[PDB]
Amino acid sequence: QYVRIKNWGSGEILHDTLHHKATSDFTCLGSIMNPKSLTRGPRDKPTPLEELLPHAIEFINQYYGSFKEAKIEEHLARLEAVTKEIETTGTYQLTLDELIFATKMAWRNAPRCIGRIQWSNLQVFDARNCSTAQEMFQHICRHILYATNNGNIRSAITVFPQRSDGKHDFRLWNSQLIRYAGYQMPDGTIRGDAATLEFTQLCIDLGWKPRYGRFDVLPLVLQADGQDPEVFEIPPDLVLEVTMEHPKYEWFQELGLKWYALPAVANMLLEVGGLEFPACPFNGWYMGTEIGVRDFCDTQRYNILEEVGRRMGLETHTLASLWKDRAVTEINVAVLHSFQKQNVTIMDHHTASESFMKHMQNEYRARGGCPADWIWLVPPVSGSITPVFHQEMLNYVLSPFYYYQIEPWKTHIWQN
Amino acid sequence: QYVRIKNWGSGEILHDTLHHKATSDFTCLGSIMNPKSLTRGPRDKPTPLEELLPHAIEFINQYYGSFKEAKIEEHLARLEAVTKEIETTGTYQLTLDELIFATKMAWRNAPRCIGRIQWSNLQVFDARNCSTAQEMFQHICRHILYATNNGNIRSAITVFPQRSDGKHDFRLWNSQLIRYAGYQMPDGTIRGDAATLEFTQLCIDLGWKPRYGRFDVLPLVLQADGQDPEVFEIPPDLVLEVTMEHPKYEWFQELGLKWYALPAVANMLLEVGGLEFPACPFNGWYMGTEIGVRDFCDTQRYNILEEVGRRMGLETHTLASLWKDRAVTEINVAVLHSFQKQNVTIMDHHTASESFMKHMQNEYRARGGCPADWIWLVPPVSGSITPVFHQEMLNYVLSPFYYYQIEPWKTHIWQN
Ligand code: HEM
Ligand code: HEM
Ligand SMILES: CCOC(=O)N1CCC(Nc2cc(C)ccn2)CC1
Ligand SMILES: CCOC(=O)N1CCC(Nc2cc(C)ccn2)CC1
Ligand SMILES: C[C@H](O)[C@H](O)[C@H]1CNc2nc(N)[nH]c(=O)c2N1
Ligand SMILES: C[C@H](O)[C@H](O)[C@H]1CNc2nc(N)[nH]c(=O)c2N1
Ligand SMILES: [Zn+2]
Repeated sequence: QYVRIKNWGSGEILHDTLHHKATSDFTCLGSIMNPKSLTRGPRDKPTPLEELLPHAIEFINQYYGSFKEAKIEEHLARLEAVTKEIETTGTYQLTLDELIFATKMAWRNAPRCIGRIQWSNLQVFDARNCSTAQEMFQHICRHILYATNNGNIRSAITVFPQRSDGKHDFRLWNSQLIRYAGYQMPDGTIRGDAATLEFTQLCIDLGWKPRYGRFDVLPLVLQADGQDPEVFEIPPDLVLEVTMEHPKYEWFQELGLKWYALPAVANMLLEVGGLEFPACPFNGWYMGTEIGVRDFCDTQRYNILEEVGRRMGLETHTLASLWKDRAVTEINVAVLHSFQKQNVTIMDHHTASESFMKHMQNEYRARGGCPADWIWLVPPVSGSITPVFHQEMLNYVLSPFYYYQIEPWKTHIWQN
Repeated sequence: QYVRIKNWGSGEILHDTLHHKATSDFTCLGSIMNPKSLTRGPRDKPTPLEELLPHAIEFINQYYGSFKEAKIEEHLARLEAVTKEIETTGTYQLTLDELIFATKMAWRNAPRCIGRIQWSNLQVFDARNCSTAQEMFQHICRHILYATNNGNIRSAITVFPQRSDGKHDFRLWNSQLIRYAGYQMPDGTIRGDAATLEFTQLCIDLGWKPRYGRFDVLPLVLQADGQDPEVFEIPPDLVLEVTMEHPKYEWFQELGLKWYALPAVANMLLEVGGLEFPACPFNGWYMGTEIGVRDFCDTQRYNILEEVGRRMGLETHTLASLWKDRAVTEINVAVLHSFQKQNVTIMDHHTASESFMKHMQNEYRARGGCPADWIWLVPPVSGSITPVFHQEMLNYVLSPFYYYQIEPWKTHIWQN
């Protein structure tokens, strides 16, 4: 009937019934980063009608089933219209309102997202009429400008044309809209973001000119209508960055660190009512730890931990001194302080965690559940200090949903 | 053939084949604290021979199969001897060496234990001849004394009589050998460990005299041969405690905090070759965060976070200031500093994490796998700063294994 869920801090009990609406096979492989169950791969043929129609009906029912006061007539009319469109065209087009509803629901259904309390606040850019890479670039620039909003970050998503036969997919090869390059220097050292070494080389191979800087914004690698990807530099005027300063340590700015203000996932696929949108970049605003802990402290990223430790005069040669804990916290403080001082939206991980708890509470009350991946929801630092750490959660895949995809360079058939 | 596992920090890839030897049904319910798959409940009848014999053979094969130079003759002889013992008695007795091997393997197979690099270093106390509660108490006192070793903590396990028909189970009702009481005071405030309020009341109901202190060591509630549980106060001379001091903040000792040196799990069940040992308390040494973060900072425990924040002069009314991160770290420092100064064994979470990574590496090389529960292995603070956070892991149940049990007070049939 339902799965019992407990919060080991408050003792509160919740009953999950929403998981019954979960889809296909899932994964215990809970700590796997990219499992097949969260990935929706490529196709070389259209979606079978016997599969598409049932999913379409289900979605249309969910949509009309979300209104406070039902519109029975339109409901049946839409069901009929969709069926006919599927029989006569082999697929169907969502109405703008249906699409907007789908993007918000997919967000609402993202298990790894801690900011879902904001799920109903999302700007949707309809680019389903897009046809060329140049046009893709223009839509993306518009999105970046709208979302950045001079520091007052706004959540948005741009929806490109849905997959047809799988041979004309629109795809952004970048993992994020804004990301820094990584270079293997002559002296053997790595400059910039070490995690983007390969993609940076790809951009260079495609004609992009390397600048060999520590923070060079990568170009957009856009694939339109299944054609070979084209490279487009992002106009620097559209990239807002925050220079890192510490409220007490004057020497922190000496590190010469900075980061972009816009966190945007560029390579996921939106699944809705049987349809698949391979290109749908979206953004929210940053949670401090993403930059302060992952970008700056991951060893395979900018890895500034030891340097900050020395500057603080800590015993960086004695793990037990907990110098790493002291350093990472001052870095997190620098990040929050800098974004705040420069009037750029950002939320600390404690506030975000409490924010998600309220949302989870609202969700179980509203629809009896909230798909959640504990492993991704607990912040990278101060785990049990946040309420989410003590909350049991159920992870499942609903629909609409945002899926991972197989890296395009691994499946793309080049024209030349 | 094998499951691919990746470390997102080093990029290293591992192949898991050991999971094939996993047992019954498991649980995505990865973040559930006490799932049925990790629990081995009570019985009212002996283990069916058709089930017991196969498990017994399997274990005996594993045992003789662990020697560098095989002893084929003894192997077959033991297999024969066990079968005959099962046919003639309905069960069988493990040899001392088999038991020792079983306890270490169960530890080796504990997915939620970060200290498994020490798996082969374990003292085993054979109390399978035990018959009364008083004798249980004596064995437990011997264990506590041996393990504490004046501060130089030694890992040990005491094995009581195996389950026969399920009506004569030996059980320690306590969750841990050493734990502090919790009291609901007249003015409505809670004194001591809030998480033990119920168990404390149980002890009081059984005759134990409450002292109403902040750190009153709870008595042992021992069930022998299926009889009603008897209460035994632990001789104070056997309980080593560490008074909490901070290396810089003189005011920290003013908090009047202390904690016990011995971390001992008292209520789990050891499963081996078809046999079940409902009473087998074991101990290792503490990892700093258990006390510094969970005991002292969990809101439903001693909850000292805010008080420490004020004393540090932090902005405890502004979450974004990250005052909680600063406070918890100084508390962790106090814990490590105090244990060290008082010459009591303890390991910080960074060293422990690296320790486990080395172990995991050894395990995949030695037997192609290492059952691991990421959710329990990543420390409660500084998650991604530790290497374990970036390591994909596979969680499965092997045999021998340490299982949870249904709380005894929920299934016990009182004589009076
Ligand atoms: C409003 C502010 C928002 C905040 C603060 C927030 C925060 C986060 C954080 C911290 C992560 C973890 C990223 C990582 O560790 O790589 C995440 C993941 C995710 N977010 Fe949100 N989010 C917000 C808005 C959005 C929006 C607008 C959408 C979609 C419409 C969304 C969709 C997702 C998805 C699908 C993931 C998983 C990404 C992956 O698996 O790599 N988020 N979010
Ligand atoms: C040598 C030092 C050891 C260290 C530092 C270590 C550390 C830990 C830690 C930190 C936990 C988490 C406890 C919690 O969060 O409640 C744990 C759990 C566990 N440990 Fe170890 N351990 C050690 C020795 C042992 C020994 C000797 C055994 C058994 C023979 C063992 C069996 C387990 C088991 C079964 C669990 C899971 C307990 C549960 O699920 O509640 N450990 N250990
Ligand atoms: C390692 C580079 O990481 C990133 O560029 N990002 C980190 C991962 C991802 N974060 C996000 C995404 C969203 C949509 C909202 C808040 N935070 C996008 C930005
Ligand atoms: C909340 C009370 O917690 C405890 O008494 N403990 C915390 C949980 C458990 N920790 C352990 C157990 C072992 C065997 C080794 C190291 N650490 C036993 C001690
Ligand atoms: C192996 C493990 O799945 C990996 O390190 C995880 C842990 N939790 C995470 N949580 C978030 N939010 N983002 C991440 O990239 C990761 N990576
Ligand atoms: C809900 C969740 O399972 C619970 O809070 C967990 C998280 N990780 C843990 N990890 C350890 N080591 N010990 C714990 O008690 C817990 N509790
Ligand atoms: Zn699972």
